[PDB]
Amino acid sequence: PYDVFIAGSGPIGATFAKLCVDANLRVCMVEIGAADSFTSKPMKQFGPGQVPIPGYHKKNEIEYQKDIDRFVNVIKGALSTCSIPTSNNHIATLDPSVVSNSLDKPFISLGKNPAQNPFVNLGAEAVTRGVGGMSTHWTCATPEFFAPADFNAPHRERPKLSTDAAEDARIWKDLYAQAKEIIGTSTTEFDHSIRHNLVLRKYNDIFQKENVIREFSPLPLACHRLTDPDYVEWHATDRILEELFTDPVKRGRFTLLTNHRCTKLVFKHYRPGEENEVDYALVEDLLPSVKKIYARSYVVACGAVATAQVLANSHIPPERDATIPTPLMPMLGKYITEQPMTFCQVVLDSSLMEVVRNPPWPGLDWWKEKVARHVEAFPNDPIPIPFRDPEPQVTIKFTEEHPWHVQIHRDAFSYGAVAENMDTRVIVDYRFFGYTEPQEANELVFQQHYRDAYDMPQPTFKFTMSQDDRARARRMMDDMCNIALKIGGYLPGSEPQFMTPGLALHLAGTTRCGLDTQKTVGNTHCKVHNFNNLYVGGNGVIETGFAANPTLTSICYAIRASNDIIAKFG
Amino acid sequence: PYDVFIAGSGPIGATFAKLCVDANLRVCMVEIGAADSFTSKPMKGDPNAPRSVQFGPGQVPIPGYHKKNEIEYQKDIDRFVNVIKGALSTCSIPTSNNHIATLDPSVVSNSLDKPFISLGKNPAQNPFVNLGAEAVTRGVGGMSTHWTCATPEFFAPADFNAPHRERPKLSTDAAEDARIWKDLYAQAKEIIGTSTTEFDHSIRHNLVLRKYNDIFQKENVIREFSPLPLACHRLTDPDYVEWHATDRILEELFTDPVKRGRFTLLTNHRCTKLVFKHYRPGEENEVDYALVEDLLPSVKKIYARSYVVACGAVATAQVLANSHIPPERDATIPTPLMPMLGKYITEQPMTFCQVVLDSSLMEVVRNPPWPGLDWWKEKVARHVEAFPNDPIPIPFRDPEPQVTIKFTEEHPWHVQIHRDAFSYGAVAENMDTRVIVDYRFFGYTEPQEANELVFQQHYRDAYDMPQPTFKFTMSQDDRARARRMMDDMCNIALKIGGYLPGSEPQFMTPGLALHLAGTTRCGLDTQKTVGNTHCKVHNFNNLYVGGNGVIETGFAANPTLTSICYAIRASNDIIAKFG
Amino acid sequence: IPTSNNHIATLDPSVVSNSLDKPFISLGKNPAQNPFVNLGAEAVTRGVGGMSTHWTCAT
Amino acid sequence: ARARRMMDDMCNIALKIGGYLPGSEPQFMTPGLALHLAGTTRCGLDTQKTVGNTHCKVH
Ligand SMILES: *Cc1cc2c(cc1C)Nc1c([nH]c(=O)[nH]c1=O)N2C[C@H](O)[C@H](O)[C@H](O)COP(=O)(O)OP(=O)(O)OC[C@H]1O[C@@H](n2cnc3c(N)ncnc32)[C@H](O)[C@@H]1O
Ligand SMILES: *Cc1cc2c(cc1C)Nc1c([nH]c(=O)[nH]c1=O)N2C[C@H](O)[C@H](O)[C@H](O)COP(=O)(O)OP(=O)(O)OC[C@H]1O[C@@H](n2cnc3c(N)ncnc32)[C@H](O)[C@@H]1O
Ligand SMILES: *Cc1cc2c(cc1C)Nc1c([nH]c(=O)[nH]c1=O)N2C[C@H](O)[C@H](O)[C@H](O)COP(=O)(O)OP(=O)(O)OC[C@H]1O[C@@H](n2cnc3c(N)ncnc32)[C@H](O)[C@@H]1O
Ligand SMILES: OC[C@H]1O[C@@H](O)[C@H](O)[C@@H](F)[C@@H]1O
Ligand SMILES: OC[C@H]1O[C@@H](O)[C@H](O)[C@@H](F)[C@@H]1O
Ligand SMILES: OC[C@H]1O[C@@H](O)[C@H](O)[C@@H](F)[C@@H]1O
Ligand SMILES: [Mn+2]
Ligand SMILES: [Mn+2]
Ligand SMILES: [Mn+2]
Ligand SMILES: [Mn+2]
Repeated sequence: PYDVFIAGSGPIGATFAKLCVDANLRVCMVEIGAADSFTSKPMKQFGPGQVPIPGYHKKNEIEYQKDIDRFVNVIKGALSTCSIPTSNNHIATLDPSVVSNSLDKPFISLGKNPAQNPFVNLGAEAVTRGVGGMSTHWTCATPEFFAPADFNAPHRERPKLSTDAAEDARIWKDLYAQAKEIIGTSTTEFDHSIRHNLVLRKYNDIFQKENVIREFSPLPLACHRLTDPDYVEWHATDRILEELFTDPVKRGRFTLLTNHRCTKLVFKHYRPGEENEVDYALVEDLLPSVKKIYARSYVVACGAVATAQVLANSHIPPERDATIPTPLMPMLGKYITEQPMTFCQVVLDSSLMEVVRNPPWPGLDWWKEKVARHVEAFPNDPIPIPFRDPEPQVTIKFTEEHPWHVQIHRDAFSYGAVAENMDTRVIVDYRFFGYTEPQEANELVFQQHYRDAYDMPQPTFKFTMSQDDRARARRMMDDMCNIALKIGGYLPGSEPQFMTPGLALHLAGTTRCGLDTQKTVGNTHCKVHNFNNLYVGGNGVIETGFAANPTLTSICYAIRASNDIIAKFG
Repeated sequence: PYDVFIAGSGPIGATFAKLCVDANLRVCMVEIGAADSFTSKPMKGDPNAPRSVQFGPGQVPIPGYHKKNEIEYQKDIDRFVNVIKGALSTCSIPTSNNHIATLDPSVVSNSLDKPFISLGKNPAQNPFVNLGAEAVTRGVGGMSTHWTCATPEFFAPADFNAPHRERPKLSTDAAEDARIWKDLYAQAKEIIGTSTTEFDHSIRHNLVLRKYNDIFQKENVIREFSPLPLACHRLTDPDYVEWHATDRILEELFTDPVKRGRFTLLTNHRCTKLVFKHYRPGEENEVDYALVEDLLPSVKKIYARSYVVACGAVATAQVLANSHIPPERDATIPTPLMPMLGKYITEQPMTFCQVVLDSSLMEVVRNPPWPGLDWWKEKVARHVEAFPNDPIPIPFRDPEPQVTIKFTEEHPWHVQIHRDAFSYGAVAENMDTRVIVDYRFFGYTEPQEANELVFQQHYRDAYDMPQPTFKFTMSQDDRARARRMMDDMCNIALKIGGYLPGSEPQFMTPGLALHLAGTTRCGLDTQKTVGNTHCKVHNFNNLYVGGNGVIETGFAANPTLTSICYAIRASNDIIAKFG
Repeated sequence: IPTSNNHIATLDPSVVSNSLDKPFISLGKNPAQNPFVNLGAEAVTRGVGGMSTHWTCAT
Repeated sequence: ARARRMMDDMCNIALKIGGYLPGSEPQFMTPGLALHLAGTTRCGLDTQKTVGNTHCKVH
């Protein structure tokens, strides 16, 4: 038997694999999707003594470094919508002899969820299936979560790991330091971008003179600029898995089964509230069947929706709208949280081009030389910013006084048609993410009689944000308009707007882990209550309402859980 | 050093690689793009192989795999349109200076006399003579990693001196030409893995094929409907298909250690230009070396006994144009060493529509009239039992139709009646996908000298190669055929269904077929060709071309299979001369 | 209303078309108007009452 | 400069009582849409810079 079985090969599952292998444990990881993105590294380019490493970021391919607007297509092709409501719309202009729906015989459409109420849905919530999970397309933003000065403040982003405030703080500090190294967070990789510096420095100058000061800083990113500074390597699961492929000793302790579905775990017994154990994982090989995989410990790291889906499916030992009850894990799927998001784009003020030509800040000879050079080579370009200058990567850290997360940047995930007519150097994006309070009645439940395309129980969302959440969302939209208009004016088609619920993909709380046993699925080590050898990972473990991007904080938890596993099962 | 240098790793370059390595020659292939789509196969002779798991020890990754083979896309095929749009880089986009009236008046703006300057728009391009949807894919396997896999033969008329033919002449003797093509086509179908039977137990395919033959067998002009030949095979789990791509061609160059030893594939390596022994027109000449650039974080000379440019129809001409510069702002690169380079280009006008199947055909699905269709009745019975309330009795996941009408000179176009991963508008949110059927009719254009691809001296693409510009105007005869084709499509479509809102009969943008041909055209008439019928470039003993750019005729059918035939023919010349 | 000469890529190839050098002549467009210095939505109403037969009546 | 201030004021004021209706988010309209074109026959005290006097008699 393996020492550790892991379902899922995203960055969290990879963290478990890496840490467990480094501690001399034998690990078997199942991934339901395909290894579809690779780099290569030499053994301790895809020819001789080099080894192929999957879970590489798709954006690292030179074609997307050159024509970055093409990458929206990658992301749209990677995302599979979780819950799509049925509908029965009349199509008036059909040819009258063709197949048609009617009031009494609607179409029955493969893939839709008849149980979903569209008014309580997270309609843009989605999943990516493949080695690396969502990390093969993500934006790589890795902020820390906010912790208030007072450990008993009414709200915090950063969960509590201890009732002892000073220990909690020291533990998080080092965890965040470790998770930064695992994923390779940096704040300096745009420090020689004109656009980045223009936006950062102008905003700080403006907000120093405003009646309420706001601090702008570089968005921390999991990436590194390459020796040819036109290119950036964005980090993904390949960085975490690397030595499991390139070190022959580690490679010998790691098995990765791709196109394998973890269908469910089978338990010693099905009695709620008594000590229990996983007996085996039931796994199906999806290519052209069923395997029991035995290990001493089991980790479900399938992302926020699918981790709960696996655990719900496991309640079934081996009215049409009935859901699977989950009394062995009563808090499964409860208290779920997602982030409201507002968006707009602006075109920079024409007066800022004078700033580009004559910047007032010291230490900027590098910028002066890039502008002078471009100006001399393209005297008729109305924009003096060099052609390939990187986009801005600016944030304002969450505070309780302005309790949302701000990104002022350019993202590969566009939301409508490129502006054919505007030059891309002068466009800036704003995404502002809010938080939702965890509430028991906000839920992810799984259908007994409808299944997804991979024959797993269909997820259904029952999400309604609170009055306080709505009041903050109004303030956030007001903040975005005010901030955006300081440096530019709205680009047509990207005026200030809310996006579809779920579109942030930051769903959390579906397998919530914390100190309060009766309201969580697992403890602070992510061990599921009453199971001696079952652990969860991913954003689903995060029990607080937060606004910042969660993956770094999720990796902290993966570290913790791996060390518990090592402690117990090494 | 190397016996053969190959620029390009699409299915044509791969064909040269496979055949040459099979003949014990040492091959170096450069590919400007990345290996980005893989499968894994056991490595022959590796102690791990018998028990191995995909992408484990001792399997080897094989690039150029079809992206549509991921189960994600076999289950959600409408998502694949995004893969296709992600893979296509448009060749020539005209500049424009449109006024945006609703900009905030404080922001950066274009003006009449100070337009924005965009990298990679082409100021030299006249939009009215463009192939504005012509595009390329840079990656291992080229476009074969997303293609639709249709592999028909080209039409050869009964009379060898008929005015028009799809299939080019390889000999002046009619009988030798026919024998040559018969052997090449057999070999090309085995290389790519063509089959006509992979949809034979789809209700939708069978419905569409049988109905149309029943209708047109009765009409006073008979039209014959047949399965579209497809480079694919259905898997032992019939819910999946393995679509074929360059991985099938290269497989043994990665799984066989003896072959792997003779093959080197350098990815993110641009062939910038070939450098010639000399630069005098009309004189015997040869390639000295290939100038290659590693584009990853440099400039290297690669020597071989023979050189193959298989970079697709546009890029092959681009590499050869740029090789004219040894080591008025709208001036193009003259190409006097290869005077027919980029002349006589052809492309396929295309009409498109979709229909919804007639309600009356659902009764045919429940009670097919044709004898011996027990398999169909069984599938339908299973579905109606599981989903008695479903108005559509076709089973979920029944495969799409895959039907064609072979080109004939009486109706001189290529028909596909199918469902294609390349959707052109928004998916139909309200209509069930089981009852939708697509129609793509492709015409041909006559080769004319004045139709050309040229390359800009002062403008470059994103990979620092000379910018392509098209000067393309179809002929009067090409236009009259296009109208007849549109008319035929409307007539044929409406026999089994009605147009789906949003996909009513329409022409598509010039270039969308991506069947550009004739840019390095090869044939018997030396004076009007870039290469001979072995695709050896005139006046160079050691330079060959491949791809759809070699095809010298006006054709309507999908060209890949015929391009493979030329690759075999050319490889054999290489092997006989240099191996 | 400024003149324009935009290419329509998807016309049926047998139909009447503009070209680079032979644009349509569209009566009532203004060849002298620079679009970037226009008041493009400026308009008149001809009829008894002029604009007062549709205006919002804010005074 | 005044138009940017005005856009900001509009966003601030609108959000005090409601939220933007999809499709009618804050935007500038095409110049001339107000139909409040003026000064084409300007009347005033300064004879050298007007068309008419303060009684609108043409000079
Ligand atoms: C798509 C996306 C995602 C993110 C960004 C932008 C875009 C468009 N931006 C972003 C994000 N997060 C950040 O913190 N900062 C950024 O700037 N994105 C989200 C981020 O990508 C996720 O938070 C992260 O991957 C979460 O990692 P994880 O917990 O490992 O989960 P994944 O979803 O990545 O991978 C899970 C994995 O398990 C597989 N699976 C699912 N079900 C099964 C079963 N039954 N058996 C076996 N395997 C299963 C999935 O296929 C998947 O690979
Ligand atoms: C995209 C597309 C393509 C086709 C269909 C559908 C779609 C959406 N469907 C289809 C086609 N063909 C048919 O016969 N039947 C169908 O059902 N499609 C076209 C087909 O895909 C092409 O005909 C075929 O690949 C051509 O093969 P090729 O001649 O080998 O050319 P490629 O373009 O595939 O690959 C060339 C290759 O060379 C590289 N390159 C370009 N420039 C350079 C330089 N300078 N140095 C090195 N390498 C270079 C490319 O990047 C590319 O990989
Ligand atoms: C169309 C409209 C206009 C107004 C608002 C809403 C809408 C959509 N709302 C509005 C406006 N004005 C306000 O102060 N507040 C409101 O809430 N609108 C504009 C207002 O409607 C005009 O300012 C007003 O009519 C102007 O009055 P006018 O100076 O009398 O000019 P008109 O354009 O109304 O009438 C001129 C008139 O003369 C005719 N004409 C033009 N050329 C000739 C020649 N050569 N020969 C003879 N007659 C001529 C016209 O045809 C017209 O009827
Ligand atoms: O929609 C794109 C956004 O998606 C979110 O998942 C990311 O965390 C942001 F960084 C990103 O801007
Ligand atoms: O545009 C998609 C079409 O493009 C062409 O490249 C293919 O040959 C067709 F089979 C396909 O239907
Ligand atoms: O566009 C309608 C607007 O146009 C103007 O002509 C009027 O003065 C405004 F009151 C009215 O709301
Ligand atoms: Mn929400
Ligand atoms: Mn710890
Ligand atoms: Mn611990
Ligand atoms: Mn054409």
